[PDB]
Amino acid sequence: QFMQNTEALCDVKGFAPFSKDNGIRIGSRGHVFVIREPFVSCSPTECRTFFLTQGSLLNDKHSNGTEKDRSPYRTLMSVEIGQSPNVYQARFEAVAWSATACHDGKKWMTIGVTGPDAKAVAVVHYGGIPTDVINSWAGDILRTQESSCTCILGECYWVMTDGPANRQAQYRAFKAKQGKIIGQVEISFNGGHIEECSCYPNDGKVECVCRDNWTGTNRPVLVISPDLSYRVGYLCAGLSSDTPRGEDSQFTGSCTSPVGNQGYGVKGFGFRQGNDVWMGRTISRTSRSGFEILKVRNGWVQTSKEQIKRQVVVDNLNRSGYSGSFTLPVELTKRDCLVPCFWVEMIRGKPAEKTIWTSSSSIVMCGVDHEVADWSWHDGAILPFDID
Amino acid sequence: QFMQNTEALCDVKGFAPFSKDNGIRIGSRGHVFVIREPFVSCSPTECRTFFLTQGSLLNDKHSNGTEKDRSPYRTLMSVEIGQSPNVYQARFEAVAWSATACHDGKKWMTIGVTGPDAKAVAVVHYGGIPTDVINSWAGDILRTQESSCTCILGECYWVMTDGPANRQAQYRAFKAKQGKIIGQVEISFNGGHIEECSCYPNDGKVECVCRDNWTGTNRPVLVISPDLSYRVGYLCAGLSSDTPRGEDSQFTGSCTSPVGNQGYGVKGFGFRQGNDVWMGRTISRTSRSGFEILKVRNGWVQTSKEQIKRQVVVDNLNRSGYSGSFTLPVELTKRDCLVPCFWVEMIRGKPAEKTIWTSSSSIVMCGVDHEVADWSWHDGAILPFDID
Amino acid sequence: QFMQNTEALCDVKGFAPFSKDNGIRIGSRGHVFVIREPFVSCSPTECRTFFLTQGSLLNDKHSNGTEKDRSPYRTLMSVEIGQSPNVYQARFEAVAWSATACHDGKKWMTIGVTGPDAKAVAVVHYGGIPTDVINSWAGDILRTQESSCTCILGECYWVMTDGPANRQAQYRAFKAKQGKIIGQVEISFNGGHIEECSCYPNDGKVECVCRDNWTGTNRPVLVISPDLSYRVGYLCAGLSSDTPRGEDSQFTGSCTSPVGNQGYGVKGFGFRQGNDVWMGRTISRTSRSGFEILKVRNGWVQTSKEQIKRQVVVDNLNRSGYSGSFTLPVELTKRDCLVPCFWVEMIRGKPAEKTIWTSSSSIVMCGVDHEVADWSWHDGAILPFDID
Amino acid sequence: QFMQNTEALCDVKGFAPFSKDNGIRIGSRGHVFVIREPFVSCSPTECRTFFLTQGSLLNDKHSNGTEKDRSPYRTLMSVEIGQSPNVYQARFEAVAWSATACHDGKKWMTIGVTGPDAKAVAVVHYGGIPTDVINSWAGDILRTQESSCTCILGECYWVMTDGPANRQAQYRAFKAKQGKIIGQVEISFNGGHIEECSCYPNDGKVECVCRDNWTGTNRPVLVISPDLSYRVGYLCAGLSSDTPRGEDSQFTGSCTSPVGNQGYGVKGFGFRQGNDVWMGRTISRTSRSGFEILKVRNGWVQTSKEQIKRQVVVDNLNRSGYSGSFTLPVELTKRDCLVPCFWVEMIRGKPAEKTIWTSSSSIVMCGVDHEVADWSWHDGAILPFDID
Ligand SMILES: [Ca+2]
Ligand SMILES: [Ca+2]
Ligand SMILES: [Ca+2]
Ligand SMILES: [Ca+2]
Ligand code: NI
Ligand code: NI
Ligand code: NI
Ligand code: NI
Repeated sequence: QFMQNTEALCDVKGFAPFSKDNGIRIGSRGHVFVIREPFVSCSPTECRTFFLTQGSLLNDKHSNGTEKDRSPYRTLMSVEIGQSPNVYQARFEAVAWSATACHDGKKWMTIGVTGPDAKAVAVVHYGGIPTDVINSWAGDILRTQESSCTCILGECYWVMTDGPANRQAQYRAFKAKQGKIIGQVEISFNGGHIEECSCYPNDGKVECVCRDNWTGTNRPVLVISPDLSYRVGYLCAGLSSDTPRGEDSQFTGSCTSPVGNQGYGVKGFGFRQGNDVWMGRTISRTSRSGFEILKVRNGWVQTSKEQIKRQVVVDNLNRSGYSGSFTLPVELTKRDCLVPCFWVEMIRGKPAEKTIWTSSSSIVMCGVDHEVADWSWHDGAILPFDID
Repeated sequence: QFMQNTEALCDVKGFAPFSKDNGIRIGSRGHVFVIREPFVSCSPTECRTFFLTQGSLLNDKHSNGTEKDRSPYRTLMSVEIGQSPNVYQARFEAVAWSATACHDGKKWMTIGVTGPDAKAVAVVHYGGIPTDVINSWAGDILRTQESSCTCILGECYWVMTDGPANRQAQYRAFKAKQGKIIGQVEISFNGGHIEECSCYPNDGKVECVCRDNWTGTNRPVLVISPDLSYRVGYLCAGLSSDTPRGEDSQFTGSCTSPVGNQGYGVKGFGFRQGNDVWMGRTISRTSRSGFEILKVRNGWVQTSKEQIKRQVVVDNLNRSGYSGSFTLPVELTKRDCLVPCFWVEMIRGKPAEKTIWTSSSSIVMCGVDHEVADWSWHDGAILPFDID
Repeated sequence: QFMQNTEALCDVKGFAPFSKDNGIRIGSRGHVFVIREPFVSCSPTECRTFFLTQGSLLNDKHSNGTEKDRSPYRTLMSVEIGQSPNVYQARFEAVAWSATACHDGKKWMTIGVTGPDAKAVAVVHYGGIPTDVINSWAGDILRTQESSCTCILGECYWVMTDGPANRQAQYRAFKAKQGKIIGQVEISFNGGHIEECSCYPNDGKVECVCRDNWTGTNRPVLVISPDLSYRVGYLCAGLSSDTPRGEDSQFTGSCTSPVGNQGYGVKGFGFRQGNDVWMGRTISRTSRSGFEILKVRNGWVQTSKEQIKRQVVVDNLNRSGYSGSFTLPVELTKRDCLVPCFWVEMIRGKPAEKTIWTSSSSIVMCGVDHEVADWSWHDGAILPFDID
Repeated sequence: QFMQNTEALCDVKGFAPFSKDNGIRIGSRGHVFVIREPFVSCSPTECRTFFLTQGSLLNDKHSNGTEKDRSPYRTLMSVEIGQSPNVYQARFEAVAWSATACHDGKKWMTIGVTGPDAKAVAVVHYGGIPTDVINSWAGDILRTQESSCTCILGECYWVMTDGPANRQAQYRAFKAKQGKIIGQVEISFNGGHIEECSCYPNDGKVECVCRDNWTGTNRPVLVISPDLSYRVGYLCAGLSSDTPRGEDSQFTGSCTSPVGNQGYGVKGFGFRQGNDVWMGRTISRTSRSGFEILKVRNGWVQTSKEQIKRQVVVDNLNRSGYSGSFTLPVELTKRDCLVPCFWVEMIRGKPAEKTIWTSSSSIVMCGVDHEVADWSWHDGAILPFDID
């Protein structure tokens, strides 16, 4: 049966550690893919970690990072949550240098974007075979979320961008049923920039907190209804959660406009909690180091600076990276609401560290009814490796 | 339940990337079989990649290519599509230096040919056990498709050759139900040569596009009805798709006779599209380099040179190899027609490259309702390897 | 359906070898986690071995034992009983430096304790996702059994400790249904110390034989009824089974008080047999070497020294370690009673041996209706290893 | 449902290659157990290869053959037929230095014998847990078939020996239902010797062809009825099939007595075919080299030398070893009879070859309705290995 996913998101007081894969530590000797962009998504029976590989293993010469990011070797694969991204437990999903995946209650849908920058092809897989495609509509690196898509009542939703990485681009949201695209909508967002959306279901809609790589240090927010009407703006909260960003003191929030006048960014996430918001961010304002999650009172609807909870997940002495959202389905939790979870990618290697390679491992946290103590579930690998 | 596979083949405007296994890159450090002849076939639940191994792994001394091609160590194994042919995910299928496999809706049927050249034995497996055999009828390397066989209404069909590789041989098509051979027919084809047929279901018949290793640079075409009546000829199109071949300018097609007066060949494929045809070929006319797929208007029925679509899958600077056909079953696609897919083997190693070994990896494409941009999903391995 | 587990424990005359994983021997070349605290628990279909890893493999530099025992890399994983704790067969369970696990007839429940010593968080997983949490209530290394928990009539029971390792601490027993905590009770035990309980179902109650790390060389015994009323004392038998302990000659048992005036201890177990008891212990009184199991007449209820059976499982020349209890469910044995089983951890490496690492392998024995000869199923690995 | 296995064995004209695992070749680089005594047995869904390991891998120092054959590290494990005995695909079965296994239609039964030579314990597992035991009854290396046991109508049968390896011993046949021993019988066989029986179902009885290690160069034959009445004698045929043996010219058969006055032997097999017999033997009379299978007219009932078929499976230039029998169940073949299959172990290493280790790989053949050409599916590994 299809997952309804029409329930409200649970209001949570903290996040409990779900999984830690230790992939880089293991890959010092084991056979582990060099990966990037490792997200989690769940079916009615299990949660899986998805990741992009280059067909190269840690401590092998092919892990040499002299390739294009968007190479023809790049594929999407998956394992059970908490398993390292190792060769012998991996499930193939799609050829892809950009991806999203989600389960509709019956089967996995996966979208893998590959091909040339001027004319990329996004292939939709459903149940482990190709079922449809979207070609680039604007001829400039068609790309998508790098996290879980969202399925509601048997229809799956995701967001894609086509255009410049550093100025105005174009943004579309898509809807599919059983791997067949059955609707889309252009997102009108002049002056704004959307990349790498982290989405989740809440009250029968798809809520997304994305990345502005143009001028914004605050995050875009996009809310999509099943008929593909939408609301688009910025996360109202008077604290910024992109990286790089300015000091909190110097920041005034906006519900409507990018604030901060800085380029670049990092994939991140936020969860609406009635009118409040949980927002993730790196502890460092300038680098992808540390990770904390903050609850801001009325932060979804006002430019509030009223922080009511804070939890540290990775200390500021250790590397973080992308982060993203997903939910636990009711068929697993038996709850009356959808439980919010997030993952944090912890990047290791070049250029910040003296290795020839770059990969990442992950920590995954889920929302609970209790406050949880600060700690640091950092990567733990000792670099350099033998191949270096 | 048995797969009907009685539907027409879908008419497609292009092919989307399905899978890429990166097996050779992975096998630089991981434990991956040295393989040859890697085809894909699908059941109602999944597609699998089949391959021939020697019981030797990449970067080990046993990968030393000093063996007979048709050795007693050669076996047929399989993995899920997109998985590298690695030891720890592999399913054993048959002892075999020539093979074919296909699913009838209920179980996998596999045919593995092994034994001496003068008296080979082809063992039919059904459901993972031996169920029947065919001994050599002409005493000269009994051999078969090296790609998916075809099942229609619970009966499975395949083509075998027994005789010379470079002049007139003998050709038979077989029919089995539940692993028991229940019919066969001699294919009368004087002046013609059939090897390594790539077959697929279309409108309740088995259509095959094969390899002429005697004098033809055009491909034989064989159409088999369930009562084992047949039509045999050559692919009518006024472009040749074997390798080696002549220039397109110098070529005039024939529906009935080999054209080009050249020996040797490569396994390839074609799909009928009403009266049109999709045909694969290496980009190089002389070597197994590059891969393109061409749609020719009326090319199934006339000696047409009217090319209406072209798609590049592997650039001419990279190695290709065998290629073959399969279809996606209706129980997976939910379509009203059978979706055409193909795989391309990309060979690496000796003698063309300075290694002691030879193996291959694969790219798999499936037909879609959209044109897809040219690109190159080439192998990507950096040779030589450590063992070299 | 839920496991009833309301039957009496079987009365057994000896123990038969169930499994031996040879994990350390295998890990000389294979890819095997460095582990600690490897317990067994069974579902209606299978028994599994659970273990704590650091994300490091044998013969790799990360196995270097310079880490905190309670590190952020420590996780709980599992394999089928008798499989080595290898990377490619492992199932992720929880982030954890202390753990317990058990099956309720429908799904696995796992408890993983992680976080800082002053404020640890115990996460309850049910069916492979987080469902609840218990934070430290006394701010001093919240910790639990390191063996199977016990499920009766769909409700699962376990014991935790929070407080000092060498003097009076606090002890609580918990009850959960479907991963939700629905009851708890403070265990009043002044002058006593409880760690690392080995529990099993017997006649509809949870019987536990634990470790006193404060002053006792005899083992605490805790009996929990489903309404969380309890009885707590010490194992009556006039033989002591902790390590370190004194000579049997110098020992007089007590049902109520710690005896022996020695600190430290080892996780161990005992099984009630009507009024008799099977008790495990190291053969050495001073070190974790050898393992024997003794049946004492009336030893559950009197300070008896009447030994009626003895079986040696690991000779005194070889290293042992922790040991723990579990039962075989009726849905597997088809018996009218619950069959008692135990595992013995065999520790290898530093500091007792000259290596940089420490890990363990296991032997598992189950109760049978026959006496079984003494032998030694010791670890068997030859140290040092290459990394040393 | 239980397998009936009450049908007659099929009369077959030859044997077709089923599987070849190439385990030693693979283990040059992959992670493969050093094994001995690799037999095959089948359930209603699949055939599996069972094998004894020492917890040591090929090309590792623990493969050093300085251990006792009957060591405490020795365990029984299994993989799908045709898979190498590799770590990451292996299923644990039992602690064992002697073993047998078979499926009753519902679950696997396994018997593993371990413990000391004077007092060994044979543990019966059913459905992956221990269910019963047999202790040594004669105090001298209790041991069993090292091949498939036989299940008929839900009851499983096997043969064990306890006593001297080179003179009169004692022999018992056992019967179990659902892992519980429910009957046994002493086999009266004065002047005869029974080891390592190869058994199969035929017409509702268990037929066994065994090894005489005392004075016989002909093989014992034991036929067991479900009520544990039995007939015991020697294989009547006027050709001998043990190794070592004398020349065929010098041999006269006997239905009742050992012939040949030679010690030692090898595990082998034979199949009754009405009144005829298929018998396996090494081609060499003095060493375990080559393997052939002979059909002798009236060879089950008379001292016939009328050879009517011969098939070579391993040439005389290559090493063979143990061989054993099993059948394919009707639920797999859909036949009206039980199909006979056999496996041949091919031993490599010390002392015959200059390595520190000894292991084996296998070829498996099944009976078919056609004659099959001679060939040699020998091991293929190139010795010595790196560790040597
Ligand atoms: Ca930004
Ligand atoms: Ca040709
Ligand atoms: Ca103590
Ligand atoms: Ca003999
Ligand atoms: Ni799972
Ligand atoms: Ni699948
Ligand atoms: Ni199992
Ligand atoms: Ni199978």
